[PDB]
Amino acid sequence: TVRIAFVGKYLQDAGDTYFSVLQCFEHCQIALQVRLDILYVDSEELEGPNADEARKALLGCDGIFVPGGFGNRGVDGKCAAAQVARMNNIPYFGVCLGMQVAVIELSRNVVGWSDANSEEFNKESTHQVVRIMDCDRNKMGANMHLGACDVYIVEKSSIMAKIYSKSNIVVERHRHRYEVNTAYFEDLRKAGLCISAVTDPTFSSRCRVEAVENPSLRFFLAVQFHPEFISTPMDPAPTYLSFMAAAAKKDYVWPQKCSQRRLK
Ligand SMILES: [Cl-]
Ligand SMILES: [Cl-]
Repeated sequence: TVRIAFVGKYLQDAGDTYFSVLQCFEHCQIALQVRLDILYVDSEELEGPNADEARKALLGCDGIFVPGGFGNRGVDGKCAAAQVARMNNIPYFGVCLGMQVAVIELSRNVVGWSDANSEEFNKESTHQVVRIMDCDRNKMGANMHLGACDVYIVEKSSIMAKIYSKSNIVVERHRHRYEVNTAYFEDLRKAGLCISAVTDPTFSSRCRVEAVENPSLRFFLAVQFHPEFISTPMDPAPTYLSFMAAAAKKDYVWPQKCSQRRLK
């Protein structure tokens, strides 16, 4: 059995929020032939004076997963999940908010910006490592990115390159508003983060980060897109599949060519 820490809420109070996420995990479970055992962890237990108690629970897991979530509930705990993963070489997979907390985590604990945050959770931060792009913004509000988008895999040695069968461009679907702040790419890179996929291969101020990795570690990957929006039992999301593979301590044969479901 493969123990995965699922960092968000208890089953009781999740509703149907993780319906598609759990479907994807199930596609993967079948493709890999592994007994998945998800630990549903309340992210708020990973913050405060007692958090070492919750951290211990994560250390006994084979993988640590942070899904998309809503509001600012448990952001510091989700960052703390990413920290445990990074410091202990426990496979990590983050989706949307899961990628944002990997960035915030790294900014606080390695870059040394104690006040690093997303603009979403702390408008007063002097290190808004995640923020709304200027081109998306109004005086009244900002774009809600939904739908399909070209994703450029820009690091040939990355997890992304591998799991998408060396395709240079793939197509994934979105639901987000805030992007990684392009002004801090150097600092993130210096701190060990690889920007492995982007919307714009020239890395301008309009370059939207689609995937980050930490190649010092066995498996540390976080994506902006929601991979669970494209997954079937026969064609599971490669991102989720590779995470579960790493957690199970198993290999997997990637196809010679990326499935057409994720190509233009
Ligand atoms: Cl949560
Ligand atoms: Cl891998």
